[PDB]
Amino acid sequence: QYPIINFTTAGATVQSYTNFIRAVRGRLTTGADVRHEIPVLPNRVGLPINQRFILVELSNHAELSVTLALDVTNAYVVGYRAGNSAYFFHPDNQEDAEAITHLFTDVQNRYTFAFGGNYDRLEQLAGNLRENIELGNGPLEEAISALYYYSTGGTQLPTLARSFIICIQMISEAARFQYIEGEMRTRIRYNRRSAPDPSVITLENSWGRLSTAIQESNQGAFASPIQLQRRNGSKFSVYDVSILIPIIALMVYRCAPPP
Repeated sequence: QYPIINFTTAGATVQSYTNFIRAVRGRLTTGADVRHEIPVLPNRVGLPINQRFILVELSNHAELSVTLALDVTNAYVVGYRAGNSAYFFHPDNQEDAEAITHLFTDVQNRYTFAFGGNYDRLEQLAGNLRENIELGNGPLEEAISALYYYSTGGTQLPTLARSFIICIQMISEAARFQYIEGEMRTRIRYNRRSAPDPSVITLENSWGRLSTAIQESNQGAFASPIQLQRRNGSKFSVYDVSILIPIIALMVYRCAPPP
């Protein structure tokens, strides 16, 4: 039985959301590997299956619940349970395929989607880009109802897909980036929904390369700058880990730390 973190969108506040994201980060990171002050997720090679996943149970105002499964090695949502069913994104390799058989083993109906959980795929299934999909407490409340009603046949795949896109950003991307967590906190604080601005999208698209650049840096200095975007869409270059310390909360393992 993997660790479970609970969050309800009903009556959510900045504080309850922050506590939630902080608990998710705390279960993702064994805290073993920090580099330039940024924790790195556990290396997949050698991590025991019994420690591979965490469970995120989400409940809403309609009193419905779904439970997402996150891979601790990269904070990826690999599937979810609703009622007496579990559903998984198509696995990226036999290793991962094997790992997931350990999830939601007590459910009656397990389906593995033929599609993976990548954004491009979800955006196609949803018929919309991330920049056109609103994020916030309302959208997350509705996403939970949509995931739940899929198990009963009342949710179409476009809606299911748009609902994954909302969950993945408000949970996994916010766990990865304090900056995205901050954008979601602001939405909650003013009870507003709005699509993510370019700064959020470009960070999301740059997690792996930021992770590598930091882990391969020379004393924190990048050999090659990485271009990110401001909230207004203009570009700016990152040359050093220092300005990312307040931005990125977790990195994926890309290389062993040097002696």
